[PDB]
Amino acid sequence: DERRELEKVARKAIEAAREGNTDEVREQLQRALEIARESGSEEAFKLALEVVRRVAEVAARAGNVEAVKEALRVALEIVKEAMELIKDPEAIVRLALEAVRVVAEVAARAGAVEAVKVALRVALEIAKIAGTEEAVRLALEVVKRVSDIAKKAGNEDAVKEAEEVRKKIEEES
Amino acid sequence: EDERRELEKVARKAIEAAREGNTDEVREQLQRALEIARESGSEEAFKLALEVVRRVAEVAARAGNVEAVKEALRVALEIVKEAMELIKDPEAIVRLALEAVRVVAEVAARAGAVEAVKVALRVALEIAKIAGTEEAVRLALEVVKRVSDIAKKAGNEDAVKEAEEVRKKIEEES
Repeated sequence: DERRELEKVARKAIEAAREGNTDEVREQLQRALEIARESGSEEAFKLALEVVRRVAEVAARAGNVEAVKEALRVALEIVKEAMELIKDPEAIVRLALEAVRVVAEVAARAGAVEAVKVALRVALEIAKIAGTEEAVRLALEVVKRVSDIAKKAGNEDAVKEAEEVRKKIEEES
Repeated sequence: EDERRELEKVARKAIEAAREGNTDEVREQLQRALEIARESGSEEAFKLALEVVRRVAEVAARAGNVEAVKEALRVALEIVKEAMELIKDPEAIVRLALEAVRVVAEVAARAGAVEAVKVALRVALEIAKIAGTEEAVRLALEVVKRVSDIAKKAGNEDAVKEAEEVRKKIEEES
């Protein structure tokens, strides 16, 4: 039922991401967050994270930093709601950090410093909200992946950015 | 030849400065690549120089150095200007340069470097202006259209509006 509503949102969200329609991407992800927030079930959040993951992936490979920010903002909102309502939110936290990882690697290889900063920032805030050893572990690996890709490509700014985020995740723990 | 190895030694210095962000050493090396091609006078030296330019611009873009990307784009224009004066059939040089400006603009747009995308569009226009052939105009419009569709997917209204103005001037200055 609400699975059908999200699947209709997924079609419109992905299509706007392929063409670069940042306004439609923003409103579809907003609708997807509302469907999961009204349902309140764990499956509704995971289905909404799947739409977020695919949109953020296309937006990152297209270089649309705005659509990346909106996707990762909704992904963070889903983690926030899951940490208050879902009994075992560790699966939702895994899905969100995986979506952040793909954005981070795509931006790091292309050299999109701004998209790297956002992905590293979101990984930092997801680890702070969850506060679990698994969330910190996955967040640091996202930072480690960006650092390795950036050092190989000689992107000093992305290396320095991953430097600061790694320390801030450590101090949060 | 020996010039193929002299250009490769210049590309090594130009790539290192592109990784480091030393935009002044990138420009100096690319000028030496232009001078090595100028003293040769053969179209194969100009083609190898364009490949040095293309390879340097991509490394600089992935390294997060937009100024080294823009200086590399400007050298590709000077290579066309030098090839127009010497080579009998510079159509192969112009085609390789316009496709090099295209691939660099695509990497620049996917990296969020809006200004490097603007410079690439301005270089495509000047290449069509200098080449003066109807083939080069068609190929320059194809580069601007490709960059426009890439910028549209990147959600960059600035580059789309800039490609719209460039595409108009290329049609007029023909």
